[PDB]
Amino acid sequence: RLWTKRRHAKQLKLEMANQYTDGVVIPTQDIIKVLETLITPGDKVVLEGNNQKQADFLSRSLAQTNPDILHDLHMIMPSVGRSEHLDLFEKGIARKLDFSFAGPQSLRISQLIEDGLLEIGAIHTYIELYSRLVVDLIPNVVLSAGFMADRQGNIYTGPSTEDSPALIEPAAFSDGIVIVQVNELVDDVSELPRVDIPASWVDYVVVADQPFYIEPLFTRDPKHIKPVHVLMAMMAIRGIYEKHNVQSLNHGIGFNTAAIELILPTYGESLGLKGKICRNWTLNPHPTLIPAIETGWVESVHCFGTELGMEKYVAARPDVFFTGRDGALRSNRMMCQLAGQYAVDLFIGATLQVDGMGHSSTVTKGRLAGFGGAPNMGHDPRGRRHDTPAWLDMRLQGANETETYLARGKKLVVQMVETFQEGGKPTFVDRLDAIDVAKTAGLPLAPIMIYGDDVTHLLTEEGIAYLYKASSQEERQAMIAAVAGVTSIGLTQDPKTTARLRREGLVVFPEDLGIRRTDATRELLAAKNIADLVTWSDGLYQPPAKFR
Amino acid sequence: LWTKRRHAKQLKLEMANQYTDGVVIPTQDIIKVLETLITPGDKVVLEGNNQKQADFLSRSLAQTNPDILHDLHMIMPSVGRSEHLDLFEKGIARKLDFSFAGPQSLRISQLIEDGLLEIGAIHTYIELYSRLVVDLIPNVVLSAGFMADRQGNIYTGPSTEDSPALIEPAAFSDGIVIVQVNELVDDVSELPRVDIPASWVDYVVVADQPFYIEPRDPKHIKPVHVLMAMMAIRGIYEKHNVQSLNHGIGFNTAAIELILPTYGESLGLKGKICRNWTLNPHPTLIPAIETGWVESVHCFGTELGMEKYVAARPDVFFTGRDGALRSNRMMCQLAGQYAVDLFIGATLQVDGMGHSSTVTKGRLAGFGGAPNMGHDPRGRRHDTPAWLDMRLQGANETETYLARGKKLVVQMVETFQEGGKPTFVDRLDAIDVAKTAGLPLAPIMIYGDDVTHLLTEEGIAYLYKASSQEERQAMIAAVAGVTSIGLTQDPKTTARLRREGLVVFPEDLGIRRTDATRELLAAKNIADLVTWSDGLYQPP
Repeated sequence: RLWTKRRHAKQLKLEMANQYTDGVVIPTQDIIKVLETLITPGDKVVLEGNNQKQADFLSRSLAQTNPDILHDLHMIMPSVGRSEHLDLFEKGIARKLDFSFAGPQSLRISQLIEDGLLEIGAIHTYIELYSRLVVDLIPNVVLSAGFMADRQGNIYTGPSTEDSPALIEPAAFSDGIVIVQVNELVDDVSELPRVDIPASWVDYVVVADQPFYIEPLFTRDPKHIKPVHVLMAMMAIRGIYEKHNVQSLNHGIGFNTAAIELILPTYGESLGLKGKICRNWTLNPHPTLIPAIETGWVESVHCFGTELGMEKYVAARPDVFFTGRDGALRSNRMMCQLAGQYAVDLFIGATLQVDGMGHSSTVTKGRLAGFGGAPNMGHDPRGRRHDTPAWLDMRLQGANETETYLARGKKLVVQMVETFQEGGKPTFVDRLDAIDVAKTAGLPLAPIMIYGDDVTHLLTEEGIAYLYKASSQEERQAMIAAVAGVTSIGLTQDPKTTARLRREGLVVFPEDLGIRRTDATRELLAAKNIADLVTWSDGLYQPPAKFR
Repeated sequence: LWTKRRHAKQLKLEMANQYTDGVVIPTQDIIKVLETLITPGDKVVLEGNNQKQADFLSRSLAQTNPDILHDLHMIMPSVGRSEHLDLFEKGIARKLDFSFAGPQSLRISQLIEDGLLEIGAIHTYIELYSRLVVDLIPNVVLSAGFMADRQGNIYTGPSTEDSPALIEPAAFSDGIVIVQVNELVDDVSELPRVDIPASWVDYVVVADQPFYIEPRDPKHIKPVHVLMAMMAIRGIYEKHNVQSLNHGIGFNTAAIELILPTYGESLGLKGKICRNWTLNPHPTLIPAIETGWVESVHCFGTELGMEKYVAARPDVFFTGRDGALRSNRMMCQLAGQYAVDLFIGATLQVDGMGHSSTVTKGRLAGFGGAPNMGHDPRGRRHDTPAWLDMRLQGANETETYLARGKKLVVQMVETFQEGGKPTFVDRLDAIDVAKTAGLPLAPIMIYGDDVTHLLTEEGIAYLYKASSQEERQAMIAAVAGVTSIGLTQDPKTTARLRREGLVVFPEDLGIRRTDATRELLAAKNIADLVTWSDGLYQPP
């Protein structure tokens, strides 16, 4: 009894809850009473809360429990998006929050902090948060979702496996309590397409009142891609991917990177680059990647999650994707994020604000955004030792042989951003909003998505600053200024300095890459709209209601 | 035209099935089955874990016909067994990507020189696992477990280690997964638990003998280890309020573990430092667990003789509902990078900039976990007190908010090795080894810019506070003894660094070298560890 306290405490709760269940199976109607039996005040409760898949029956039910029974819950959530997630704090059920992602436009978290109802632990990147689950955030309860369970608690999670294995294992092996909502219940393990979570990791399953919630978050409609996106995509391909021989990469989702994916088979083909760049991906199944897959550019994709409407296409492309012997995608957000850090040449994405040092954040005044995967994808991995050509291309040059052998490569981290945001606010600012948000919210650090010293390339509609080559912080600032347009930073640019930086190859304008702005048009896109993606997929892609 | 992998695999399963009972390969026919499932040029993952070896599969693979199996590309976390390198000598394998080398390091270099082994790269463990879904997608995985049922469900138990991270990439890309098991049972209910589900596994085989594992006797801890351990606890753990950590294995860190309950207790620090660990179940941690210092341990693997003690301490360790430890090397290394305050370890050589390696001339040693453990993780954003304590105050409030914390990375090394060779050198052996083996970088375990603390028997250099690269070098020289690096120190500079608190000798911390003896250890030998463990630890 000196060393079995966790085991004994869990056994008493299971014993009390079992009077309401049929073995592992909680009757759907009895979920609230069972939550009030299995959860204890002060518990660390992981709630999915995945970036895409939401255990929304469990989260809606948790928000209906009695706060005189369940209070001071410490929520651990990779992604905070559902309204009932924040209702937990308003209602006095939850008090503490550790998370990774939240929407950039919402004022709700900031307002709950100001009202004293929400206490932030810290904002994390995804796999950083998973890692704390075996150290100092060991979870007492995990609330997760899957497609199907048998009556032993074996779970099929399929294309939407996502975070679930990384969240469940820490609890399953520390006498935490694991509850999985499923869309369907079957009797025997042989009916499941496969077992993604073994029965011995699961304490209870419950059939959800309706299938688990999930939005199409990794689809960009080609019809909204503009010439400026195409121009920036051309410069990315010619001035970064080709220049450094990028074989493997992740794209942060947006119209800027969708244009890249959609002009590989046209502009990339015109440069003779098929099979020479962009072969291996860590990426969700972007519908905008379909033409690049169909024309043979894309050799492999490992996925953080699914994308709605892409499941049958993915199942019909098993040479490219990771699929089970049952046929369906197996995403794995922990494994994919790990590869995104250690195994790929390049990350490219966007941000809302960038200061004169290159520090980048999407937090703005009153809106405590979360990081998601961006910090893990957008840094130089200093534990990395294996060489690839792009990573070596970042290493110190001009040194003697000895010092060159002691220098190391760097991962490419590209900030690809227009000089002004949607709404007319400047991207480039003298001072990040994040600093004052840190003061207002009581955080010790400004919430920074990507630190300036981790950026190797700054790409705007004006050109590319090759920041990895800046010789001083003063030079770095002049190269940012050269591609910052008519923002406050851009208006400071010295024409003689900009000419010098272009002559030395530290800044490239479109003309320096052989690109005429009039060639950057929507006619370059392999697909102009969603219907075009369906055609490209041979009818396999089935657009969800958002894009129908 | 999009099912090529699926079709290729199916044809091989059909031929191999002529020799199997469903999933179960007969033990005597393993070689014929390997020659059927594996094809020349295949990328073959072979365990090969830091501890657990699928040595029946590796011995059998080394006995296959090189006219059938040649040009294999071996992907191996650890190259530990002699028959691993026999693969290259016999012309079965040609390319190698690996992380840890150990005693085969001398033979690795010899086979490179002979033209029989082509090195891809040396990796840290989780870096190698990450490539399995990008550019080293495996065609075959050869793994080991304790038990399988006749469906191919696997129990890996305390020795789970790398296996889930190795198997999943093949299981979901029409690779072929073969698992040797110590025992075969009929039904899944006869497994303690399922660690690897049957749909990830193509074949199992009962090994001819249990899978191979290899085993720090406290009797070999010296007074100088106790001295450095006292300085680590007083001058680093207490100073920075270290709550969570990893110890690189050695007598140096074993001394730390064993004087926490004595010296650390004398400092009043129980419960204030070293609560949460990413660590194997070191026998030398038993006293710190029994006396209440250790609140949690997550493990890369197990340790021999420690299974019954771990199962008897489920409040501390991660154990299944069946009762047994679940190690997870990928998960533990990830927490080692992102979730703990501190890493502390050693290397064989350190240069004047703090660059550190264990590669020496003619011995291509591996990295194992040390690069992943021994760097500042620049994707990390969450604060803890020790991580914040590394942040350099800015010129004002704004610049401090833009500054970031750092993970503590301690090099804990004696200035000379046993036998007389210096630890600190003007030039790492690793540079010429890179030239000899054809590597583009000197294989460096820990780069000097990642080091926050250099701890020697001469004291501690607080390198995280260094104002410049020149000051960093003077701080390294101050604690490098009479090595070539130490002889460069300017006495007026060393005196200033000590007065400013940037360098601390034992006297500056109030530690007398004559108090640093084996008498401070909580256990002096193996028998004491057994007693501390209430008889649960069973040494080999």
